Amino acid sequence: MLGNLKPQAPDKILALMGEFRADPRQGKIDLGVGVYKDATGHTPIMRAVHAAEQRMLETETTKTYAGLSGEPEFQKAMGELILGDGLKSETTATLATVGGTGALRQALELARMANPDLRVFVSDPTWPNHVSIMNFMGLPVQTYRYFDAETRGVDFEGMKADLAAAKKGDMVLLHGCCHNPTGANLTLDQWAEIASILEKTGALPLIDLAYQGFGDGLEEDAAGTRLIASRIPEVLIAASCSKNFGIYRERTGCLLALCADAATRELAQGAMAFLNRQTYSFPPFHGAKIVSTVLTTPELRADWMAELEAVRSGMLRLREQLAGELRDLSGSDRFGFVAEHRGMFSRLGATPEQVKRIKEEFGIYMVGDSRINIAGLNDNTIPILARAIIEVGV
Amino acid sequence: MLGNLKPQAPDKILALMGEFGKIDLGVGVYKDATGHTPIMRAVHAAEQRMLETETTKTYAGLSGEPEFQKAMGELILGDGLKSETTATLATVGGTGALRQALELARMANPDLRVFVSDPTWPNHVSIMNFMGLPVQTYRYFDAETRGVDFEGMKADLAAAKKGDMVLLHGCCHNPTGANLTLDQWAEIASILEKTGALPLIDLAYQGFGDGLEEDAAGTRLIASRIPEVLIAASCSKNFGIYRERTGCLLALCADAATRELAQGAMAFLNRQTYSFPPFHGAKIVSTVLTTPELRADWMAELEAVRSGMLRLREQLAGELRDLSGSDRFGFVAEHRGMFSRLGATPEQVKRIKEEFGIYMVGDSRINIAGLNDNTIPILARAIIEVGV
Ligand SMILES: *Cc1c(COP(=O)(O)O)cnc(C)c1O
Ligand SMILES: *Cc1c(COP(=O)(O)O)cnc(C)c1O
Ligand SMILES: O=C(O)CCc1c[nH]c2ccccc12
Repeated sequence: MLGNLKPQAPDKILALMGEFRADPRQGKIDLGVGVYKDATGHTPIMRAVHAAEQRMLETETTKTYAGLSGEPEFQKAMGELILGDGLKSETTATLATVGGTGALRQALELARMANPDLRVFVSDPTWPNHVSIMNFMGLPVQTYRYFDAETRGVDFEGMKADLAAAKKGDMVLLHGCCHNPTGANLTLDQWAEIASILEKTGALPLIDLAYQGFGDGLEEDAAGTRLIASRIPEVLIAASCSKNFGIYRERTGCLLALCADAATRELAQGAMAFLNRQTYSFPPFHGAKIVSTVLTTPELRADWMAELEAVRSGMLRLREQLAGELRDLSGSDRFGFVAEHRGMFSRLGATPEQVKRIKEEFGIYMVGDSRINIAGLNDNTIPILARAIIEVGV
Repeated sequence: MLGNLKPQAPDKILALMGEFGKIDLGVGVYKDATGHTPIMRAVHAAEQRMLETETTKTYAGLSGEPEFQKAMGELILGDGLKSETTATLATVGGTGALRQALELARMANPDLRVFVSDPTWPNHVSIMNFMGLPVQTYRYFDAETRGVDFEGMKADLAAAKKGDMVLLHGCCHNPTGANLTLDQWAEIASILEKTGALPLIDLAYQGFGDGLEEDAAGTRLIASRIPEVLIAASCSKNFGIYRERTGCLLALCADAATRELAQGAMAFLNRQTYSFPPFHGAKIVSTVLTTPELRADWMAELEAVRSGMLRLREQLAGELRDLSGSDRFGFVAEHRGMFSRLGATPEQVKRIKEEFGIYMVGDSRINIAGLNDNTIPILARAIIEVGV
C-alpha cells in the first residue's frame, strides 16, 4: 500500500549544507545557518539552562504522566514573560506545545475549529514553514506586502492596503519581532495603526513570537504583542523557547489564547487540551521544566537575562561593523539598513544571480533569497562579505 | 471567533485521575509497593551521563537520531530488522506514533478503514473519530471466560478488504489483559495475508507480559509473514519515562524504493506537525540500549517489575478462590500486563467508588500494579461483597 505514497521533498536545508561541505575552498563562509553560533562557530548551552538541568536531576523523583496542557509553573512563567503585568489570567488559555512550530500548528487547528471558512494572511515574505503547514492543512492563504526590496525596509503603506481586505474571522499572521527572514520590523506606532486595521476588519491576529530577546531586549520585543493584546479581544500567540533559551532540540513552546471573557476562555482551554490529546497526548516535559526553573529561580533568571543580553549586544555590534565597512567601501548610505534591522537574520536584497556570483567568486554561502545569519559574521569575515556585496553590484 | 468552540468530551480514564481507603486502581502507570512511580536506575544514570557529555542543543534529526532508530528497531524486531526496507520515525510518545501511523496510512490510501478490537484503548477510536476515519470492530474479548474469542476474531478479520488497516496490540492488551498465543498469531498472519490488510501493531508494554524478547514474538511473526507492516512503539512504560514523550513508528516495506517513500513522507509528516521530535527521552533510551552495563541493569529492573506483578495477580487470584471456593476468578492469573478486565457490571463498578474508595475504570479495568498485600484482601472482599 505504501507504494501509492507520493515522494515528499527533502528538508532542503540538508541539501544546502551538502553543497557547502563539498566545496574544497579553504576560506569558505556559511551565513545560511539558521541557528545561533558563537565566536567559535558553536551553539553553546546557556549557563542557566545547564544549571536548571542540574537542579532537575537532583529533585525530580518521578517521570509519571503530568499535565496534558502543560504544567502551571510553565504556563504562568511564559504568560508573564510575554505579557508581563498585562496578563489577564481570567481570560487567558495556555497550551504547552512541541516547540513554536507545534504552537503554530495547534493555533491553526484551533481557529479552523471555531471557523471552518478561515482564511490566512501571511507577510511577503515569511518563514517558509508557515506556508507549508497551511498548505498541508488545505487552508486558503493570502499574502500582504511587507518587505520593500528597494529600501530593505517595511513597505507599510502596501501592508496596510492589503490588510484592509481582510474580513471577519480571517487570520492575520504577524511576527512579534525580529522578522524572519528579512530582519525589517514595525515600529510601535506602526503596530498601533495595524491594531486599528484589526479592530476595523474584525480579523484574528496570530503572533509568532520566536525571537523575544534578540532584538532590542526582552521587554522591548514584546511591546508590539502587548499593544495588540491590549486592544484586540481575541489574540493568538505562538511562543518558542528554542532560540532565546538555546534549547532548540528540546521542543519547547506554547500557544496563548487571549479571550474576551471567561466562558470563552474555558471553551478555548478545553479545545486546546483536546488538540494535544488527539495529536500526541501529553507534551514534552524536559524543556518546559528547564524554562520554568530559570524563570522562577531569581539567581537563574538573572544569569539567563545577562547571557541573552550579551548575545543581543554581540549581534548588534556586528551589524554596526558590517554597515560601517559597507559605508567605506561604497561611500554611500545604501547599506545603512543592516544596522537598522533587528534579529539574527537580514535580507541583503540581492538577486539569485548575485547570490550565485558571490558563492562562486567569494566562497560565501547564504540562503537563495539573500538571507544571512549575522551571528555567522566576525572580525575576519565581515571584510570579505562587504567586499563581495559591492563587487557583485548589490 | 473562539466563542464558537463546541465543548469537547474528556478522557474518562484521566478524568477519574482528577476526581481521585481511597485506593487508586486506574491510570496505566506502574507503581511500587509504596504507591510510587520511581525513575529507573539506568535512566537516572543515563541522564547523569548526558548532563556531562552534551555540549549543544541545536536542531537535530527530523526523523529522530540514527542511534535511537537503530536501537529501537533492534529492540522490537531483534534479528528480523531489515533496515534496507524499514523506515523509522521518532515521535512524541507512542500516541504520536499511532497518529502519525494513521496519517501515513490515509496519505497512501484515502479510502482507508480501521479495525479495532472490542474492546480496545479508548484513545484509539478517539483519534480516529477526530481524523474522520471509518472505524470497524472485530470480536476480541470473550465476555464470559475473560479470554480471547478467537473464533469470533478470525471471522471478523476475514471480512477486511485489502487497503484496510487492522489495529493489533503486540502484547499486554489494554484494557482486557487477555492476549493471543503464538499459535493464534500465526493464524492471524494467515488471514492478514489472504485479505491483504495492513497490520498496525500498538506496542506499548514490551517487557510487562512474559519478557522483552517474548512480548515481541508476535510482532516478529507478522514482520516475517507480511511484507508491509506498521509498528507504533512506546517507551513510556518499559523505560518509565512517561512525561518525556518518546516512542517511534516503524514502517516495514517490501522493497528499498517503497522504504524511501515512506521515510520521506514520515519526515515530512513531522515537519508539518511540530518540526523536530523531542530529543531528551530518545537520548535516554538509546544511551541505555547501547550501554551494555546500562541495558543489563535496565533489563534486571524490568524483570523485577514483571515478576512482582505476576506475583500479585497470583496472590489476588488465590484470595479470590479462597473467598468463594471456585475457579471463577482464575482468569486473573492468566491475563498478562498490568491491567485485567474483571467483567464486573457498571452498577457494581460505580458503587464501590464511594463507600470503599477503590477507583477502577468504569469497565472494571484494574491496574494490578495498584494492588498490594494490604489492598488485595480488601479488593477481593469488595468483589464478593458487591455482586459477581
Ligand atoms: C525559529 C522559528 C520558530 C521556532 O520553531 P520551533 O518549533 O520552536 O523550533 C517559529 N517561527 C519562526 C518564524 C521561527 O523563525
Ligand atoms: C501507553 C499506551 C500508549 C502510548 O502512550 P504514550 O504515553 O503516548 O507513550 C499507546 N497505547 C496503549 C494501549 C497504551 O497503553
Ligand atoms: O491508562 C492507560 O490506558 C495508559 C495511560 C493513559 C491514559 N490515557 C492516556 C492518553 C494518552 C496516553 C496515555 C494515556
